[PDB]
Amino acid sequence: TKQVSWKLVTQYALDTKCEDVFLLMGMYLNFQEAPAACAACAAADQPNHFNHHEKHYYNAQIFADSKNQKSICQQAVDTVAAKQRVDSLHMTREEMLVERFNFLLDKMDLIFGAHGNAVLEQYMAGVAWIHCLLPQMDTVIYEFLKCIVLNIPKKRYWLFKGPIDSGKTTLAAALLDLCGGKSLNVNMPLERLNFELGVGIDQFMVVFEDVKGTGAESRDLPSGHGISNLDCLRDYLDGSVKVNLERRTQVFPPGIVTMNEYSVPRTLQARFVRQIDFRPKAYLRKSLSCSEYLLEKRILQSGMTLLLLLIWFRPVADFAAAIHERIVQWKERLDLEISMYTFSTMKANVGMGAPILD
Amino acid sequence: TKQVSWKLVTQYALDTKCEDVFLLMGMYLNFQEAPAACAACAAADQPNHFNHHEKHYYNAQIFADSKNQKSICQQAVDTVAAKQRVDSLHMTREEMLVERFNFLLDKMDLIFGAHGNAVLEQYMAGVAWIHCLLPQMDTVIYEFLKCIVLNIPKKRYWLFKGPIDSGKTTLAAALLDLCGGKSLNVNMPLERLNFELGVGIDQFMVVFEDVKGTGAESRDLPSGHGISNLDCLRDYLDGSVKVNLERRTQVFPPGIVTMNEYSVPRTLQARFVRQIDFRPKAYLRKSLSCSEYLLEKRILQSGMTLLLLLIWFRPVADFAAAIHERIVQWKERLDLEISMYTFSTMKANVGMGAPILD
Amino acid sequence: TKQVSWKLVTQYALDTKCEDVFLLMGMYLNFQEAPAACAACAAADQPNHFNHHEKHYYNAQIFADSKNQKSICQQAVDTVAAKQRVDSLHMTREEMLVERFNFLLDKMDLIFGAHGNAVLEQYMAGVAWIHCLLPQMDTVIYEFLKCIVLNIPKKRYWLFKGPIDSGKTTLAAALLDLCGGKSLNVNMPLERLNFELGVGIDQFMVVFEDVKGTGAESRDLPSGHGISNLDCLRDYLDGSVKVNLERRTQVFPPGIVTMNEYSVPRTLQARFVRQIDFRPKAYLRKSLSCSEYLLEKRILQSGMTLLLLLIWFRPVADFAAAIHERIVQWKERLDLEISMYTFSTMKANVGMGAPILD
Amino acid sequence: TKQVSWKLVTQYALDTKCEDVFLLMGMYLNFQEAPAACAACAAADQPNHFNHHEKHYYNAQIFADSKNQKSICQQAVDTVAAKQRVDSLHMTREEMLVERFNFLLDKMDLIFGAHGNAVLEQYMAGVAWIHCLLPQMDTVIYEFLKCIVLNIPKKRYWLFKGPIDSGKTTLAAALLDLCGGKSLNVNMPLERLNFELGVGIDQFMVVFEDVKGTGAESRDLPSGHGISNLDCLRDYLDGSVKVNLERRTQVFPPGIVTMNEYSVPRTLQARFVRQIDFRPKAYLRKSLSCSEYLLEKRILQSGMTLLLLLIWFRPVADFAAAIHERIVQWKERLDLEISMYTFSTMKANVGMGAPILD
Amino acid sequence: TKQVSWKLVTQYALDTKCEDVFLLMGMYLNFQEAPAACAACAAADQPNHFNHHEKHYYNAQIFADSKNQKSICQQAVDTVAAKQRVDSLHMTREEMLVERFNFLLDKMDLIFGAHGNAVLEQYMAGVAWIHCLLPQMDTVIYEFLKCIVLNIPKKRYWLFKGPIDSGKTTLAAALLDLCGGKSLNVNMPLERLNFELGVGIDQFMVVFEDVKGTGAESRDLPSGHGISNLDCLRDYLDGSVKVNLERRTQVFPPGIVTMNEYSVPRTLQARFVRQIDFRPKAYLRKSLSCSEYLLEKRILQSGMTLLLLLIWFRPVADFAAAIHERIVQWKERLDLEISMYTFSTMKANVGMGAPILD
Ligand SMILES: c1ccc(Oc2ncccc2-c2nc3ccncc3s2)cc1
Ligand SMILES: c1ccc(Oc2ncccc2-c2nc3ccncc3s2)cc1
Ligand SMILES: c1ccc(Oc2ncccc2-c2nc3ccncc3s2)cc1
Ligand SMILES: c1ccc(Oc2ncccc2-c2nc3ccncc3s2)cc1
Ligand SMILES: c1ccc(Oc2ncccc2-c2nc3ccncc3s2)cc1
Ligand SMILES: [Zn+2]
Ligand SMILES: [Zn+2]
Ligand SMILES: [Zn+2]
Ligand SMILES: [Zn+2]
Ligand SMILES: [Zn+2]
Repeated sequence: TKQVSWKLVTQYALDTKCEDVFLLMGMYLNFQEAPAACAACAAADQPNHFNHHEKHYYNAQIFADSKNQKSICQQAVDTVAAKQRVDSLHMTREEMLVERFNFLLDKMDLIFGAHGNAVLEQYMAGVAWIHCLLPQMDTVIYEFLKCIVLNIPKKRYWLFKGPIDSGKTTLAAALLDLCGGKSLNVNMPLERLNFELGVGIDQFMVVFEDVKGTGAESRDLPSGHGISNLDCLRDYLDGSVKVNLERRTQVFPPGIVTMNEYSVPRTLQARFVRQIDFRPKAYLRKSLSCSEYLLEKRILQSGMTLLLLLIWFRPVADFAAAIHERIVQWKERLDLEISMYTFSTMKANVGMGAPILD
Repeated sequence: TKQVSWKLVTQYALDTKCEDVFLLMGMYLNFQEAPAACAACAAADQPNHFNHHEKHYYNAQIFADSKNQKSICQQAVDTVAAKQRVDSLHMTREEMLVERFNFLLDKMDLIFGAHGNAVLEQYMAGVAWIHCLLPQMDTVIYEFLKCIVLNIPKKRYWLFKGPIDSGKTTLAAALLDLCGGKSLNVNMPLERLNFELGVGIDQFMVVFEDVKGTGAESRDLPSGHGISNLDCLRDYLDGSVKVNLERRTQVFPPGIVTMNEYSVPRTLQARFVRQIDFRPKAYLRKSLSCSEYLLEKRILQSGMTLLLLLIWFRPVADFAAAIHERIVQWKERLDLEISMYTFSTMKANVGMGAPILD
Repeated sequence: TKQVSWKLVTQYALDTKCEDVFLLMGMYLNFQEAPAACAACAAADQPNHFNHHEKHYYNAQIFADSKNQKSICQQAVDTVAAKQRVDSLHMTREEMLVERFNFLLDKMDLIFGAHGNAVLEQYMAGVAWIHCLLPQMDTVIYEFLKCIVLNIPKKRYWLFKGPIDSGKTTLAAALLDLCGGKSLNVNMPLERLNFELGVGIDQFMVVFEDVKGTGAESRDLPSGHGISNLDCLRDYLDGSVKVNLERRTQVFPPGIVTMNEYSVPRTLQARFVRQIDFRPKAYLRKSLSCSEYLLEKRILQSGMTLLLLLIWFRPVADFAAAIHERIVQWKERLDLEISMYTFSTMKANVGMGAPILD
Repeated sequence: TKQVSWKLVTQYALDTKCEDVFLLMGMYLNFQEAPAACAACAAADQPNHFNHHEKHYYNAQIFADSKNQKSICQQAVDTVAAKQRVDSLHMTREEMLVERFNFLLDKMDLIFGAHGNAVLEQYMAGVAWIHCLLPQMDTVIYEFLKCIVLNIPKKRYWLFKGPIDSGKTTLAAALLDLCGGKSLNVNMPLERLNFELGVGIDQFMVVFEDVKGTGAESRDLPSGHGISNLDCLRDYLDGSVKVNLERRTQVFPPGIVTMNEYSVPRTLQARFVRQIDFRPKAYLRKSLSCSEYLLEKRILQSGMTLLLLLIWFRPVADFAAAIHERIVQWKERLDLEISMYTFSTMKANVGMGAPILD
Repeated sequence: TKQVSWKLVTQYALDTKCEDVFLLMGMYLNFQEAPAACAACAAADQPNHFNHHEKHYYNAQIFADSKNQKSICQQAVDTVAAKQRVDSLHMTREEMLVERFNFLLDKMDLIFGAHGNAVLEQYMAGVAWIHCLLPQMDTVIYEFLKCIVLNIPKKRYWLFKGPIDSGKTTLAAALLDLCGGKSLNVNMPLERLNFELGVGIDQFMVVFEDVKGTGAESRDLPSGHGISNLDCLRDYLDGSVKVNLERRTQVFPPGIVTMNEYSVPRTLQARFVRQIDFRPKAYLRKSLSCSEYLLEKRILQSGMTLLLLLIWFRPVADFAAAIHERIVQWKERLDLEISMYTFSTMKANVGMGAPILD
């Protein structure tokens, strides 16, 4: 009998950055049918499927007859975690952000392409709104990325502080996506916290989302163990030394802490290089109600939007040389659909609390 | 010696959407006896058995001699979870509702068919009662389905609020079945909650059934951690971002929250696009007591009844093209047994608190 | 077919002191490509890769085709833990410190070498600052190392006591790195403590980092179970007998306890042979702000810096004979870049709170 | 291909009483190199290595190529636990103490031999100090050993009661080592206690080290669940019946309970056949400060010292016939280095709080 | 190569009623040496070894070379648990007591035989003391055995109530041994209790040893959850129905409950068919102090002593026909060493608080 090439199954896992055994099992199996008569190949909308179907068709036919499908898939997913551990130690943080930028760019190529469905002018309308949320937003995003790549101790955490629906969550969400980090919850007690800080292992950045304080109940704010728990994690936030995470020994990743208006202890405040104070501007919310497509299509919280922001505002030099061809081609695509004159118009419509696109 | 085709066992699992190793083991084994002399084949009431017996008879004879039955079955059930992960990412939410609609329709074909036992006029009597429970109920159900398919953030949760035996539970039950979601319990403390929110992984929708509040004990209402727990799950309900579920990383599924008359916090209230206030109407309960067959046959809480409601009221265009032939044939079946004139009569009998069928 | 030499995979694990299955899996796999056309070989910056690529190229080609990659890697990592248990019993504590010194020295050879990026004069600037933090710092570090090697009961624990940003943490961090120990947390309750003291198994030294007391809340100090927990661990700290650790039976390793200004019980105070009282000197902090490169490059907390301190100040006799050639060559490298005259100048700039390097 | 003799790996485990899989893996592996060119063989200081290297050289060469090293080692360690269970039932308690005495004697042969480093006159200086700690100390140690071998119910527990640094801990430590028992902690709550009493399975004796009471906080004594927990363990201490230990069903082993000056309940006091009241004598501590080598070399708490005490004081008849040749030869070794006249001088120096050796 | 007969290893496990994998591993291994030159065979004191050595010598030689020793032993121990489950359902309770009686009798044959060490007149001295503890003690023991065999609901529990050192514990211990039951602890909270009641699965009888009450602290009695926990276990004690034990579904075994003088609730008191009130008689304790050999040799708490009591007092008819030959021969052995005249003398010495044997 024939024998499955585990190495080739493993190749696909690597090529698609598959961290899911089950997803790899069903994804590989869909490759057993003939590509010449394949509808998902004809549709050309799942690159993880149409770019790989011809390469894995015979191997997937063998795989379909295996008694050992999960075991083959476990080794593959394990090779992915292995490749990840290698890079977390071998790769420079700039090399890691380029790798992330390519991910968003591949996704962008697809959804804004021939077989995609997303509308670029809608995302550009989003870029405008985002650029209206803070003064020098292009520099605000750029300084954050630099902050994360450099990852300098006591100078790698940004605190987002504002009330509900003031942009803080959305910016944190969008920045987390742009970097490709993970979101943490520190409102649980010290006991369960150690396994939750483990979600930080081999991560480029992290966002401690919606950190809650105490005694602020008199202000319609929930009491939580967040600020106290974070106050303890001095070694984590500072990143002067390597911490001992459980779920590895490494410098805890840099990122963002988001919270409502709670009192920050003197000690926890000293842990932030930067504090942005988000406040609700009536014009921003009115415009969004008038531009419903943004919320409906989850555009604002997207890293693609923030990559698009940066592609629009920054020269090719402001990006890594390994991705100059990509940026350059995306700059021409933007030029086609939008001009600096019409981009300022978009922002003007935001100030007027009016629909961003006319 | 002969060797079992795991692929063919796996095929059956897929074909019947089997998520149970034990059920697949006993189901496959029943196929070892000769179909020509099979009583369950002659009875033709278990489609999962009579549609598959001829295809798996020789393989099941081999399977019956295997030392590795659970392992063969585990791979099959695993292929099912795999196929599920693939779709949760690849399939459109409309494609997922059609897949569900076909499930209810296959069940309907059977129980209302030659070998079935359920009485269609009894289910139609149920459709009437359901249509009497709310103004524009056809549009109420239709708007919910659209809500779920579109799955728009801050605009994907419906709150059902009413006292005991006022229709809220039954509608939620029936809608949950129609969509094929799961039911959750948030009255437990924050600690056990995380594994319970895991019941949400790869689900089309969810119903947080019987959410309890506090201090309402003075009103014969039980105290519970429900409303507070839900108040914390802002990121879950809104679905603006991907949450981290444990039992996957995904947008938490949309659905319904059901509760008795408890005070809803300003923050938890802002999470609902729609709030339906169920109140006990004497005529509805009297009619049901007069129509005992509905409760006895679990007709009201059935998605089949709500599919039947929609087949009765909506034109073929209001359904997906992939299921037009099915709807069309079911429309002719309804025409045979019921007329618009007699359907209004059914509703008239409900208003009179009288037996729905005469 | 060909068969992987597990012994050779195991060899690499030993040679690189790999305690990580995943890291060994991805590290071995990177050896499958041809060394002659290998970019990581041409770059010559990952010694764990370029020193081993030619030796493991054919074996890694076989490994790449294995179905048993994790199992092969588990045996290797297990041989490492085995080799560690052997030494913890067979090796003299001086032999263990030399082994550690070689580790820092190999790292130093690389980062200060042809393919390295670190700047030696920056680390030397760090040596200066460190030597300004305490009187007779060379003798302070030297006495600690002797303390650890000798590991004499009731005379093997040093207590670092000072406020935030006074050098205590940094010295403890740097000394921990120089020895190659682990850091512990005793602020958790007695229950979870036993598994945390397990982090001490087969360790040369340990640092109980940031031990918290009680009632000192009136002084902006957090309440913690640290001092009480440590007060109980008399048998641990003294090291007169073998304790029973869980995660082995051994003398608990010696080291440091660091704490803010909290009251030390009479009994816990008797457990320390030495107590250094760190106090914030304005000139030290001003100079560091003026020398940002130190903090940015994590130089102060490095054992490499403290090895460099000792290489600068101590004659070849003050080190073990097994590493005389290394010390001697590093002494010539330092002579080239720095003189005693310019080293005193560096210290003079520290006293002036001025940039250490001119 | 060649095949490893598991039986021979198992033999080595038995021969060295190896209860550690990892230690056996690294210990066996060190035997793969040629004994003729082996430095650890030439050094002749690790009997577990030099006595076995020639016997396991070829088998270790095979072992080095095995894919199944941990499994081979697990069976070996399991044979050790098996051999232990056999003896705990088959061996007489005198046979078990001889087996222990041989262990200390083999260790003594080595460290006081050609390749050893320990100084016998230093240990003899220790014997003196120990003999000064209690009247008729030779008879005190002898009566304890008899107590343990006979293991008579309600007459097998000795309570050591004294303040910090009064000899109680050291005697308990030394006696525990002489017998080869284990140390227990009963200051934890009843819940975790059952698994901790499991440390007692197949043990010759146990020491409940540093048992704490309550309300004695007014006397600078820590509150603990020790005395109460022990008060419950009537069936354990008495040893009239077989208890049900969890980690076996057996009589709980006899031994010592050590505590500071806390009130002993009437019921817990009735459980002790003997109570020795240790009190700090200024001369004993002064002499020890003057003889630093004792503390530094962990001589006092050693069973070797107490075996040496007994070899010095007791005639060959006072020991088991199976070890008469060993005792006799050790008696000649002592005669060479020490006389009764100079031993009394050592004790005289203790009374004077002066260095024991002149 | 040769292959081990697992069936024969399994045979030995059955033959010796081995419930311990490790004990079976070391016990089987001791059979590898030649019986003709075997010292344990020549000694003839371990029947589990000398009766089986010749039968398992060749198989044990094969076993010694196995890689699969624990697995072979696990199947054997499993066959024992299997044989036990079979009997718990198939065997009559009289058949189970005979099986137990044979166990004590085999042990008696050995220790009172040619190679034994126990002195029969010492055990007979014990029989006397035991017969002095209660009026009609032969009938008291006999009625208990009948009680246990019949196992009639609400009429199968005996409550032993008395203070410390009044005979209650010793009688319960001795009766538990005679029946071959297990001892339980109900002083723990309801949570851990369910796994502890699991110790009752496939048991002939159980003793809830030292059950503690509350509020009796004013009487130097410890507070405990015993009496309350037992009060809940109505279905357990009564044995009218089958309970659901966890560690099986069966009637919970009958036995004894022992407690100090605590108040028994009306409901818990109704659960006892019999209550014996043990009180300290000065003559009984004085005699025991005068007969130290009894306590030292654990004679009183032995089932062998109570079997010996019954062999002395009861005619052959009072025992099961399957063991008449054994009883008859033991009756002749007793006749040889003791007469009714000298047995009454023994009892007379007990009343006088004098040494039982003259
Ligand atoms: C409904 C509910 C909420 C809405 O607002 C938003 N929803 C989703 C994401 C962001 C926003 C807003 N961001 C800002 C930032 C600054 N000033 C005001 C706002 S509002 C809009 C409609
Ligand atoms: C016994 C117990 C309960 C009953 O009522 C029901 N039982 C089962 C399901 C639903 C209902 C009702 N729904 C409504 C909705 C609106 N007004 C009144 C009702 S009563 C009927 C009989
Ligand atoms: C910002 C934040 C903190 C800073 O100080 C430091 N940071 C990192 C590591 C060490 C220090 C200091 N060590 C000492 C020792 C003695 N006197 C004063 C100091 S300050 C400097 C800038
Ligand atoms: C430092 C710290 C403690 C010291 O004492 C000791 N250390 C280690 C072990 C034992 C002792 C002592 N044993 C006794 C017994 C009776 N009277 C006095 C003592 S002191 C000595 C120096
Ligand atoms: C020491 C400690 C205790 C002792 O008594 C005992 N020891 C062990 C087992 C039983 C007893 C006793 N049983 C009874 C029964 C009735 N009256 C008095 C007693 S005394 C004897 C010595
Ligand atoms: Zn395709
Ligand atoms: Zn059939
Ligand atoms: Zn290379
Ligand atoms: Zn050697
Ligand atoms: Zn024998």
